Amino acid sequence: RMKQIEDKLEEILXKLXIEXELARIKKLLYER
Amino acid sequence: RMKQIEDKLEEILXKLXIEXELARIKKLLYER
Amino acid sequence: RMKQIEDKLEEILXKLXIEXELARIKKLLYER
Amino acid sequence: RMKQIEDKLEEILXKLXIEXELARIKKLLYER
Repeated sequence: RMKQIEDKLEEILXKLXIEXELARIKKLLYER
Repeated sequence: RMKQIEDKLEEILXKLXIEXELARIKKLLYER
Repeated sequence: RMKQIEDKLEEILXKLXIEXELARIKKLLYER
Repeated sequence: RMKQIEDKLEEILXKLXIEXELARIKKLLYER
């Protein structure tokens, strides 16, 4: 169970590569 | 404490559906 | 310690109200 | 497992400094 919690944290820390998206959104804004 | 931690992790992985706003922001930028 | 972990999850789930910011960023884009 | 979980939570609360991109996105939008 403690392992499963660790796994879910690793998936969130996966999910937060959001910060890919934000870099791309920033680039689009510089151009437009 | 373990059950409450598991509950919070699932709610965070809820909160990250952020991916609503970001999808809309990306669409708006494609169109501009 | 398990309590401290729960506390940090609650702070992150604080931090993610990011999704305030994203709603505001979306609104600015609709206007510009 | 407890130490590794604590390590991941601090790294996530690192990853959320996202608040780089979002600050820049907000500034760009104010100027447009």
